[PDB]
Amino acid sequence: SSASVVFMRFAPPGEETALPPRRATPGSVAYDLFPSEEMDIEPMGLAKISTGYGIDKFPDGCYGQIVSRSGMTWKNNTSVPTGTIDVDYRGELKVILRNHSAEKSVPIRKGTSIAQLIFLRYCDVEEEQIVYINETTGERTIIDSSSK
Amino acid sequence: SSASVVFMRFAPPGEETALPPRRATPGSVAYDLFPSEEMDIEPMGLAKISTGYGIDKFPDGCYGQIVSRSGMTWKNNTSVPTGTIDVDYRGELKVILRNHSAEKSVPIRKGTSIAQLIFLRYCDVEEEQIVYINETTGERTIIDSSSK
Amino acid sequence: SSASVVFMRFAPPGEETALPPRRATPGSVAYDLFPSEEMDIEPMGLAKISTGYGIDKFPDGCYGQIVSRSGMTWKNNTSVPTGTIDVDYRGELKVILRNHSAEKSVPIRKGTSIAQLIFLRYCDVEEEQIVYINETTGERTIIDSSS
Repeated sequence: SSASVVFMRFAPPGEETALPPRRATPGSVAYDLFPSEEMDIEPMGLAKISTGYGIDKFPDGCYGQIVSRSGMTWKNNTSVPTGTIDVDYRGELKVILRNHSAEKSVPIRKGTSIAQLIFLRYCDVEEEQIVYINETTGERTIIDSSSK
Repeated sequence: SSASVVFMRFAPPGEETALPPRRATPGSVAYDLFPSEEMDIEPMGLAKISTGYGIDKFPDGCYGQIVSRSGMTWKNNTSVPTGTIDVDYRGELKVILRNHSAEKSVPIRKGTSIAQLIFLRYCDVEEEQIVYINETTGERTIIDSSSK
Repeated sequence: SSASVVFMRFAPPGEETALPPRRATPGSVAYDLFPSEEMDIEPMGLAKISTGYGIDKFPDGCYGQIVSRSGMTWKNNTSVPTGTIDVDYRGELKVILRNHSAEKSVPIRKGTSIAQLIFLRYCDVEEEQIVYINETTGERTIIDSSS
């Protein structure tokens, strides 16, 4: 279970949907994400693209980070401004994609990947304290504290 | 100590300050960050927003990465262009926020989160080497090496 | 092996190249990257800057993430829109840098860092399964799986 992922398909079986998150090969860090629908992102535009899938099970100690693909960033003048997926998120992954071109539109197509997903190890903090420190004496005052 | 964090409050107790860093849900991988002061980020503007807090103690094997919130990115046409917090950083966390709108200003308000902070596991490299590969033999030549 | 990195220098010894990747302080989580050549990034421009180095060996369970430098971002109105370095990449690291200024050009200079590189712990997925879950009853149907 330590290195296993379960993706949740939103569309009922039998219905046309996006290509599933596909391992990027050659390579080992990313999954390619695909769009459910086709569109053209206008110059300076910001799009929210549905991928047809959610993460049902994350690998242990990992959350998901949606990142831009190098090719499209350079070729289509794009970026992925946000992409932090919490371990409790059950909804459908949606890629936020910005077109930085003042002249060209970005083609979003069924069989072509729009972004990558990486499973990064993070710390799920168990203990937290908020402290105020006297800048002259070094004396500490606990503001508040909590356990998870 | 392995999963514990200590935040340092810059404002004395009883003084006006930003809401403290806080995880919104039990599935939250990131702490929500809040502004100390209210402002309006002009179109195309880049702001450095004070959060009222610093990190006094990091969890073991982790560093702080400030990332954009999805809501704030989509609703206000924003991005967080930088946010690497080194384990030796002793100052107040400041969020760098870009407003991509050519027409609308971004409202920065006291009770509304501007970004989030993740504690990511990184490798604190102990041994490093620069190598040159001889192009006739394939023989590796150590240029330099260092220990931490 | 667990906490060791090997950088590969592309330029021959004796030839002038970029300053090597280096951590600024003992508290640095990232290596400062430097450019092989000098250039000026025009307003609204997107540049692909060669660093003179590649990663020959990654630390165990790590990949390379190129991220923006704080002073460089705030001072020169820049960003690093991409920077995922897969563990199988042996080529030269190239920093993708966007100039957001509509008026000022960005000076790229030999001794000045353009970005930084972090070695982040990731999961190299061994098993993947795509499943359809009924909302009625939590009944699961494996659509596809791979190892």
